[PDB]
Amino acid sequence: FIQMSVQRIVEDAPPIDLQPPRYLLKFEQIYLSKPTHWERDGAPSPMMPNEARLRNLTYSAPLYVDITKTVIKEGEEQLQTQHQKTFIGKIPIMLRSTYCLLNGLTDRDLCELNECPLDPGGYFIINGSEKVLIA
DNA sequence: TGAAAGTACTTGAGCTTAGACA
RNA sequence: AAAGACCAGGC
DNA sequence: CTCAAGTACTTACGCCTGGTCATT
Repeated sequence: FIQMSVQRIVEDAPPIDLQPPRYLLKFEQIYLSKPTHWERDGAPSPMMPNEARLRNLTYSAPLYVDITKTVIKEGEEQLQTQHQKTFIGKIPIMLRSTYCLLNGLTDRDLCELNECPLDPGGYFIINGSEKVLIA
């Protein structure tokens, strides 16, 4: 879903056509970062899953896309403006997936994070509670 | 992705005739 | 906290 | 005007425990 489906969905959306000047919006490519928490002061910092549970936070990662804005002014010169890393929302991250902060960590690393090495993961942390999607 | 059934409504159809006596 | 929904579970 | 043949309502166990969530 993260690697393929999101990119396919954003690229398959029809471009925004507006109109007289014309405006075109195109979404180039998605970007996922590690799950980070934006505090009251706005300073980002990685969110560990245990901190998400205890503080009733949402273990999610921000989503950034590249947006190119094209204006047609009828003067034969269309000005295209590209925006990098445009934040459009946060996607909850399944625990121990590829994009989770627990990915690839050894038993000692997980213990240092107060996470059970035997915990299989595969569930989302929404508002502190642990949610599992059923097929 | 796959009730089931009973009841209260409508709506259409649609059918030889002749006058005298009777 | 109030009733609403949803979910899981016991017999 | 008046008979059979189509379209609408109306309902499907008994409790009991709890946890979560959005509105208020």
